Amino acid sequence: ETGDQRFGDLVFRQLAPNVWQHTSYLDMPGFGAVASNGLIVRDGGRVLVVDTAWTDDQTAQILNWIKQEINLPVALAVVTHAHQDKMGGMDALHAAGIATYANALSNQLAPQEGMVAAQHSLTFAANGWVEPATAPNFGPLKVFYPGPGHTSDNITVGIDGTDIAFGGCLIKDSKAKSLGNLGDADTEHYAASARAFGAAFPKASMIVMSHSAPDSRAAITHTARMADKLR
Ligand SMILES: [Zn+2]
Repeated sequence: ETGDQRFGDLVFRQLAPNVWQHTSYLDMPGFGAVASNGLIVRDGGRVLVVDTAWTDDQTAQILNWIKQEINLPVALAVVTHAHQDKMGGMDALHAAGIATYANALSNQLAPQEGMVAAQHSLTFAANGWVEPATAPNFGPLKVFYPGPGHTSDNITVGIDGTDIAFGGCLIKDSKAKSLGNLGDADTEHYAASARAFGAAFPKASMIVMSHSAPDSRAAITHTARMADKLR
C-alpha cells in the first residue's frame, strides 16, 4: 500500500501480518545487482530471523530496520546453508548478542567456506525433521532437512500459522531456465530433495526463495522436474 520499503541498502517486503522478506544486493560487474532474500518473523514479543544479508554491514542494517520498524528484540537467527548469501552476516549477529543456529553440517563446512559457524548446531532425525532439543523455543519456525540438493547442508523452513515456506537456495522459480550453480550440488538426489521439501510443507501456498520473488508451489514442481534431467 506504501510499497516495498527501502531501508539503507536493503529492501523489505511484507509477506504476511507477521512476516517480512528481507533483501540485500551484491552488484557483480556483468551480472547487475544480485538479490539475496531471507525472512523476518514477528512471533509475539520476539523477532526470528532466517538468514543474513550478503555482508555483515547489510546484516547490521537488517537489525536496525527491525529495531526501528518492529521495535521487538531478536531472539534468534537460523542460517539455511553455508555460503555468503545465507551466512555472510554471522559476525554482525554475534556482535548483537543474537543466538545463531545452523545445520551441524553447515557448521562443519563453515571453516572451509571461509565463514563463521553459528553458535548452535541443529541435528535432524531420519525423517528430516529437526530434533526439537537442538532447536529450543523456535515458536512458529519449523525446520526441515530435505537431504542433499543445491548443497549437501541445505535446510528449509516453514512458518507455522502462515501459508509461507522458505526453500533457500534449493528451490528455483517456476520459470527458471536452470538450477544454476551445481558445484556443491548432489545431482542424483536433487530432485527427491525438492519433492521432500514440498511434502514437508504440504500446505504452504507461498514459497519464498533466495534469489527471486515469492512464487507458488509451481516453483517446487518446476525445480524437481529440472532436477530429474540430471539423474
Ligand atoms: Zn548457496
